[PDB]
Amino acid sequence: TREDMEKRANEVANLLKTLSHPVRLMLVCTLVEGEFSVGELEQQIGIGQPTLSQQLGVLRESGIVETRRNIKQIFYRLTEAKAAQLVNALYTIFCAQEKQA
Amino acid sequence: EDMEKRANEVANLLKTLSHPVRLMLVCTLVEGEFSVGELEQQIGIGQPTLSQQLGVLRESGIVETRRNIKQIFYRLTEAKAAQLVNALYTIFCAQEKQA
Repeated sequence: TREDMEKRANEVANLLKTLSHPVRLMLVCTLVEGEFSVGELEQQIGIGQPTLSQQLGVLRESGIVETRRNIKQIFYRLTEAKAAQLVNALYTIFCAQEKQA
Repeated sequence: EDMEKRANEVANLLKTLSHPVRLMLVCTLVEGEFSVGELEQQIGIGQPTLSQQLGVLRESGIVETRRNIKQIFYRLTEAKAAQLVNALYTIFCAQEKQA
C-alpha cells in the first residue's frame, strides 16, 4: 500500500538526516572495522572535543552506536539494528575506497 | 584530509536523499524508466510536488530524462550515487514487496 510506502520512506529519510554529518559518517565507517575507545576514535578520525563526543552522543541517541565496558575501558560499537545494514553499505560503496591495497 | 573529502561528499549526497518523496522516486526508478504520469500513480504524489522533487534529483545528478520518440521517461543515472540508491532499495524498499 502507498500508506506503507509513505511509512518506510519517512523512516528511511529520518535515518539519512541522522547520517548526514561528515563526522557521524567517519565515526560509523570507522566502527564497521570494530569497537573503539573515544581516544582511538579521536586519533583515527582527527576530530577532538567537544565535537567527537557530541557526535557519538547523536549516534547513540539515534540507536546507531552503543557502548560496551567488559572490564573498565569504554568501547563504542555499532548496534545490530536495521541501521547497521545501511552503515555497512555506505562503508562498501564509499569508505572502503580510501583503503590501500 | 582525503577521509574529510569523502565524508562531506557522502553527507551532501545523504542530505539530498533525505526527503520521503525523493526516496519513493529513486526506489521506484530502480525497477525501470517511468513517465511523470506513471510515477504519480505508483507513489501517490501529484503536482507541483512530484515534478519539483524530480527537479531536485535531476539537479543532484541522481535522475535524468530519456525521450527516444516522444514520451519523456525518467531513469536513474549510472553515476556513483545509483550504487547508494540500489543499496537503499535492497535494505528498505524491497521489504514492501509481496512474495
